[PDB]
Amino acid sequence: PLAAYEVDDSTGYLTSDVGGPIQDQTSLKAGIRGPTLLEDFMFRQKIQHFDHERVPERAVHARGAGAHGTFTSYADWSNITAASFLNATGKQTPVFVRFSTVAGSRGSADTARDVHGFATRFYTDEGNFDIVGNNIPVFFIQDAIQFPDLIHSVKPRPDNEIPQAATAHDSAWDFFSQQPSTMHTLFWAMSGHGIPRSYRHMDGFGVHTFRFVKDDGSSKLIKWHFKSRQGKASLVWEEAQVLSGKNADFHRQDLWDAIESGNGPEWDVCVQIVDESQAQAFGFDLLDPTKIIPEEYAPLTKLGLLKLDRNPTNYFAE
Amino acid sequence: SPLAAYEVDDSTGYLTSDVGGPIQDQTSLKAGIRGPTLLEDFMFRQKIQHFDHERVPERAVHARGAGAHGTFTSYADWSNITAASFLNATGKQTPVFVRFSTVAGSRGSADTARDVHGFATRFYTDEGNFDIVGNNIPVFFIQDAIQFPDLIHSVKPRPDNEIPQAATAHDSAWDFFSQQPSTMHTLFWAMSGHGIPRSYRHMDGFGVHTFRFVKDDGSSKLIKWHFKSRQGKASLVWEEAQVLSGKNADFHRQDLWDAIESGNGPEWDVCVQIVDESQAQAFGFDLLDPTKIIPEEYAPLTKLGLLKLDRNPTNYFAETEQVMFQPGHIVRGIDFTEDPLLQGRLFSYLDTQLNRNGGPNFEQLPINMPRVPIHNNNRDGAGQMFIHRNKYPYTPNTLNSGYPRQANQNAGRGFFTAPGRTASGALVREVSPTFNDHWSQPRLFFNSLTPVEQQFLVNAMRFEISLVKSEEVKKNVLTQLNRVSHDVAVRVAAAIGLGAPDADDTYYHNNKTAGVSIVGSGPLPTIKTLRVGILATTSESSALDQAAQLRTRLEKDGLVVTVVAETLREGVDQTYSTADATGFDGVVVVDGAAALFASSPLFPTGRPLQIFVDAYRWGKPVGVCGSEVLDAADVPEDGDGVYSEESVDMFVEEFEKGLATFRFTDRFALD
Amino acid sequence: SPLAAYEVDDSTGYLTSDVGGPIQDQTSLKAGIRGPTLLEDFMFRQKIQHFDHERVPERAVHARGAGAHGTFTSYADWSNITAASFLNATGKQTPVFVRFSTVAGSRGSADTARDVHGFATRFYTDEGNFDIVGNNIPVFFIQDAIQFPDLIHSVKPRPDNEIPQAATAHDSAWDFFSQQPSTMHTLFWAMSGHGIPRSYRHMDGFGVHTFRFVKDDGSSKLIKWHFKSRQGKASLVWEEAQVLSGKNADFHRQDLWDAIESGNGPEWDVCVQIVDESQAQAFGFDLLDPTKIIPEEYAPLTKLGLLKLDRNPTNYFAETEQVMFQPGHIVRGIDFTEDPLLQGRLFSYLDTQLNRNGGPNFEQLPINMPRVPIHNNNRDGAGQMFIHRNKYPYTPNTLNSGYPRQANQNAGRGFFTAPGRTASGALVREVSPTFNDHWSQPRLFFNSLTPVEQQFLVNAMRFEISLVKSEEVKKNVLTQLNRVSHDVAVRVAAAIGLGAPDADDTYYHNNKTAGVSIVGSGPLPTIKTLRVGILATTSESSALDQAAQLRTRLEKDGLVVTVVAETLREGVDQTYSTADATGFDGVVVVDGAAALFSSPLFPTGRPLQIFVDAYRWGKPVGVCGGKSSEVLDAADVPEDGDGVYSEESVDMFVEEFEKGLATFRFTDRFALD
Ligand code: HDD
Ligand code: HDD
Ligand code: HDD
Ligand SMILES: [Ca+2]
Ligand SMILES: [Ca+2]
Ligand SMILES: [Ca+2]
Ligand SMILES: [Ca+2]
Ligand SMILES: [Ca+2]
Ligand SMILES: [Ca+2]
Repeated sequence: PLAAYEVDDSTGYLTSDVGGPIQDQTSLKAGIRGPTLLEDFMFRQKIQHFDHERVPERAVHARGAGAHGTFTSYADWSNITAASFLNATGKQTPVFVRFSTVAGSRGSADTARDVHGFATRFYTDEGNFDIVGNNIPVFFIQDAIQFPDLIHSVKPRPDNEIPQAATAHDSAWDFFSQQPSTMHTLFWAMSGHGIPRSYRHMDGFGVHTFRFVKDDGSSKLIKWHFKSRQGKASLVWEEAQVLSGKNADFHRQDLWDAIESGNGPEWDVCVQIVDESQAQAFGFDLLDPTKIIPEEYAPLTKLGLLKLDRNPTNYFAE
Repeated sequence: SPLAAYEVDDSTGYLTSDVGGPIQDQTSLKAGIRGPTLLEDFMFRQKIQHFDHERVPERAVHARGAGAHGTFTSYADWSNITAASFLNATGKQTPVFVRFSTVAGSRGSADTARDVHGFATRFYTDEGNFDIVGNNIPVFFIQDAIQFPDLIHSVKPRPDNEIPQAATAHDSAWDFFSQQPSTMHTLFWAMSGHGIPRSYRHMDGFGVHTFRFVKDDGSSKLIKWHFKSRQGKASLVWEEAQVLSGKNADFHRQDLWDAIESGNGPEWDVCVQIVDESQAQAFGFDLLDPTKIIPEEYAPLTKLGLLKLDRNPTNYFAETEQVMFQPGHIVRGIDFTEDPLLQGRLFSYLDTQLNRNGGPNFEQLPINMPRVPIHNNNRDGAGQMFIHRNKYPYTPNTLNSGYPRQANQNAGRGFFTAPGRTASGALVREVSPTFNDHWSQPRLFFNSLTPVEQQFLVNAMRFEISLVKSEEVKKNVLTQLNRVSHDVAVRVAAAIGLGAPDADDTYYHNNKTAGVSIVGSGPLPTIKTLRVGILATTSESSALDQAAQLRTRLEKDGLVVTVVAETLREGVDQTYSTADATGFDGVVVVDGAAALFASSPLFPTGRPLQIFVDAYRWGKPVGVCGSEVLDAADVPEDGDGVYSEESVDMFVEEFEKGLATFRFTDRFALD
Repeated sequence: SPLAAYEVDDSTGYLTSDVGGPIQDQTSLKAGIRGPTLLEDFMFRQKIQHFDHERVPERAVHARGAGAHGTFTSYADWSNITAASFLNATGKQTPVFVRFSTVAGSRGSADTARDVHGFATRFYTDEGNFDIVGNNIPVFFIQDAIQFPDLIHSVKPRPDNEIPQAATAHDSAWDFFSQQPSTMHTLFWAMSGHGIPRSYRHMDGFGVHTFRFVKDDGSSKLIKWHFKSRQGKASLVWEEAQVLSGKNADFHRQDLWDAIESGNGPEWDVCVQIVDESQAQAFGFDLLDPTKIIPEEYAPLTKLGLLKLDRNPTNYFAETEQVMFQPGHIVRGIDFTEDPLLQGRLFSYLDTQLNRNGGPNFEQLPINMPRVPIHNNNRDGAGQMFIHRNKYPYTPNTLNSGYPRQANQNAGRGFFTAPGRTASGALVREVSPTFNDHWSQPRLFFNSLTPVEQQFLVNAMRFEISLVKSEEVKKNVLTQLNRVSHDVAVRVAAAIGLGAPDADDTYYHNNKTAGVSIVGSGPLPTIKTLRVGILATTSESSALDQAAQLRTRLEKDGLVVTVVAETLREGVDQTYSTADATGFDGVVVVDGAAALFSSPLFPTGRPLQIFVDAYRWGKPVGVCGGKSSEVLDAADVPEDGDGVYSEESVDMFVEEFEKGLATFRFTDRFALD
């Protein structure tokens, strides 16, 4: 879907960024054993580019991997939402999804114990729509202003930057025990959901209650749940620890390989739908992101199919 | 110190904004108790904006690393060889900051990846900051700085999928090595135990390039920097390094932190080899070529002073992450050479700090500031922290009386280029033919390793090359290895089911050189800081008693003792669940714990025995204090570095000799 | 200086790099004396890299401006109306920094463009930095912050060619004003002399929005800030402003610099109008609407304290260019209101400093730092200058014993939102109907100007609208002007060859309000710093003697005297070649110089032109020495005219002339419709 921006270098002579044919293997020098010249523009443009290749990693979810795919609607959902990408049976919309851990930096291991991200972009015919979700349906904290507190406590201690990609240190458990809202997500992260077998074997959750709004202005409250068609599976902890050393790229490799072999992963994109009047009807507040609606109270409605079937061409760019 | 002036204490006080207004930061301002958040909540937005902008780009290479403060002390007045002020008096002390690192991995990757390692030292001298930006290996992969992006692209993850992290074990890296034969020398070093050092404290530092020492009289000599570890040389074994990468990605940074906190700050003798300008081509290779060492048999080391690291940072980001080294940070008494790798580095390190810092005033960060006054006409730029009084910042001026004054060889202790340096010839993009021997020195290095050390190197190559998918790349790799040693090519080929090319003896020889072997460098000069795991049990009071007796003795000898049992209690440091052989340099089982080595919901099946067995396999001293345990572990009682004594004092004595030996290499099979 | 700790002295010493290595910086390192420059020349590259990176983005608006340090002194303990610490005791002093500005022009545009002006004040209080980010006009063009990019795109240069600089005199601006009638009130102010103030010292400052004062007991009142100039109100005339833009683009920044250096630092009474919460809609308009003033007849000013600027910056870039104001810099005792213009500003000023500074640690620049300790869990970010000792920067913690502690109404002197504030109703993107009268107050303002002042305003509109190319836009402008005043529309239409639409009297009225007229504000309360040009000649020793005597007499009273002659010598400050009437507030010819009134030393007719321009622009003018007819006749200046002086006696001349300087402008010299 990004073909128009692709650059092919399978043929041709080396050029500068302004199209002048050049070389890039030997510096220009004052004599064969001489000092390098400032007028060597070939050197400086190449090294300046290299010197500036890096960008800041994401503040959270720095470690992750993505793929392209397609979403297909199962129905015309106009009777619950005006959303154009949901307005006809079989309607297809391109997607890009990125999966991730939360705490680790770039280069940390895929198989750290953590909450995982599941972020989906729908490139819809009425604008990009993102559902920026996790593999656990509830969050640690009840107010966004507390996010830097949570994240500072779980990330490495700031004097020595130890430990990488782990909640197994004093500050994280200090925060958890002082901020009891954290208990629900904590129990999830300490279950097998903290060490999924693959990105393909976990679900995605919007976490928050959102609204579906009809063209007539009426609204309903929803929760997003992307239900894996591959099943649910976890690693065991001792296995995850060994994998972190033997293959830090385990989840990104698993996803890459599944797509290359024609086994692109699939999810049913689902919602729980409830009335505005039920905001406090279930024994908790639907505005509270530490709570799930039990499925016994509100069943899942299947809206469409999410399939990832194409790997990126350039990881950095995409 | 700029660092002291900028320390901020938050041990008391009410929360404030960055402009000193007392505030709260725990609940958003809302229109009603269950209402939407207000745009006028400045407390929320200042806090979240800061958080949203916390990250800066990681270093383009050496992103993963850790640092410490210390001191350098000169052994003498070195005026006879250099004008450098920090070297001008016996006992002269200069503060330092050192950062150690890997090369290829991103900032959250494992310390115990196989890689070249950085060793960058800043001397905050009384005549300006002087940086020696070195590595733990004395030779570099390439001969011209313009090739650096090619090398680094090839070793970093493949750019479609960003796989694999922090590893040369992939097609692209070996494609580059096999097409660019200059890489052979550093490749052999990286495939030896030097690619997986036991700690930052158990590796040396090298400037790599030939530099110049310049006297006040203008004369110069050629030098190589070598920082020689006082802790000894030591490596991990590969399988141990792999497990460590998973069990403790922070192993080297933790080791350094802990050594400093315990008053065991690491030391190096800062040394040089010093040779005349006339010897640039006298040793059978070109001193401008960064792929070559000067064998110590040709030029001995002169010890200049002592480097000790003895203080940890207060804030990792502010100090370690933000330190911005440059070989362009040079001082009077030192000069560059025409090494084309060094020449291009000078450009890169000034430029790249713009990417990291986002603005041009990065030398104003406390960790980058000098410890002497700054007088220049640099002005403005984002993040300008100075208020300059001189309103006429141009030269020549009369309106500021000609200040600042020009400094040079004869004024103001100026830096000056060594005045004997010249250039002659065409302006060329050509490689000197004197750089063409890419294979003799790799062979010199290989010859200088012990038999088991040669096996480990062959095995590292077998491991990595077997993961290369391309048959063509693998064949090209054997072609290059064969030019160094036919035997290496044969032994590597055997693992990958290919035939080695016929011997090509052009560069073969039997010469050896001192000081490059880890295995051959003898026992460690100190065992302070080394880690002993005592495997005990809570089920026998006798076991805990035995462990406490061992601890008392071992700890007075400077060892870090961890008592392991099923559950924590007084005297027990670690559970079996969290323990691993990679956490110890030696393992002792107290004989009261024998039953554990024969199931529990408290640790994985067979964990106690696996710790002992792994430690044995990886060559560590292992013992039982107080037959059955050795039988279960299939460990021979009469084995070198296997201890069995009922007497604690006898055991401690023998085990401590084992720790100094460090690795019992007779436990590894040889071709 | 309040920023002395950050000052770097370079009055002695040898050149160093930024890391303290002594170096040189005058010749590049080359391979041979006629050879190519070497890459290893670190001296060259560090110097040129710094130079290459000196610039930062100019401010998105108010890019052209100048600042100074000073002190605020409270007149009382104001705890009866506000908890604010800087206002809590008689005589309490707080350091300030003020920046003044235009709005539309880029850096390097002229100070004397016709524009709204900024007046931004930082109080470095003992409870945090408090900024009042105000303008010299009390009302704003638009009623909702989301419209700001629309307003600013329309007044800034057309984006295909970037023309015209620093001017509303183009189609897009007048298109916007005519389509967005909220603009009328500020437009009338900008077209008055308030758009071309005589100096930053001769204008007032306004917070524009209604804010709240909040007591420690939680009760609140509604306030408007008004900084009233102790120097008086004064404007340029338009033609003079145009010439000044060319002859001295730095006129206002120079005037401020010089007033401070001479010990005439400018002063303002910092005042508020104070009204009850119940009066939000009591005055015939909504106090949440930033296009309305509270007439002083309804709510008098209370003087809170004295603002004096008395110290110039040491480094303009470091201090004036880098100062980053925010209405989010608020302190306990002050709160916001639901004015939708103010509400959106709060977002903009925090975000825009990321663009200017290139990183998130902009509050660490010396000019932005507070004068009290900072305790928080903000961290890292590019350019982090602090080394934080607390290794547990999260709340709630036990590992740092629960510090920093939360501050709020009841503990730690925390900021708190006024607790009486509420919201109710639908979540809406709708404009309150209470905001709908866009025309009554523009008419109130116009009615309050004197006849010649009304003429100047009409003439400013005639000038600008005549430059609008679109006839449809011009018609639309007349439609809006006509809703304020039929007479304004008729008089403007006359210059542009269109007919005014028929009177629409819906919003017409005859009401006036005090304190908005410049022309009617009376003589200046001080003439210190005002500029007198004495036109002399080197041809006659007597003329120079006259000029020296006059200089002595005028300087005694704090006037800034410039003696002009053909060439420089002792006692002569400026040549005729560099002299212009825009450089003076009054012009005196010494009668020994009468013959001057051609040479290779100045343009033909220059001496007379200075005198004639000064007269045309309304300034006091005169001839000292007793013989005046030759000069006055050559200038076509009547000898009996108001603000025209002639005396032999230097003492008697100066006494009369000084009354003229206080009158400042002789408005009888301007024709009326
Ligand atoms: C107030 C701050 C804040 C809060 C409360 C949250 N996040 Fe967030 N999140 C960020 C601030 C943030 C961020 C700093 O803005 C990031 C970093 C990179 C980015 O684009 O946004 C981010 C990244 C980020 C990503 C990575 C997207 C990617 O792959 O590029 C995911 C999946 C999430 N977050 C998911 C969540 C979920 C499911 C949350 C709770 C329901 C949540 N975040 C709360
Ligand atoms: C032409 C480019 C180039 C070349 C040929 C080299 N480097 Fe380099 N090096 C860089 C470009 C660079 C860089 C991109 O400029 C880095 C990234 C971060 C920084 O400050 O500089 C860097 C970082 C860097 C660091 C990390 C410093 C720290 O801890 O912050 C070390 C130790 C080295 N390098 C050492 C070497 C050695 C021993 C080399 C060969 C003798 C070498 N580099 C060649
Ligand atoms: C929503 C956007 C927005 C709106 C509605 C306003 N402004 Fe503003 N203002 C900015 C967005 C902004 C800004 C883009 O954020 C600037 C550019 C530089 C800066 O620091 O903030 C700015 C600068 C700025 C300055 C220059 C401060 C200095 O000297 O550095 C002054 C004096 C004002 N403004 C005054 C006002 C007044 C009196 C307004 C109406 C009552 C107003 N602004 C509305
Ligand atoms: Ca911790
Ligand atoms: Ca499980
Ligand atoms: Ca590859
Ligand atoms: Ca080894
Ligand atoms: Ca236009
Ligand atoms: Ca509050």
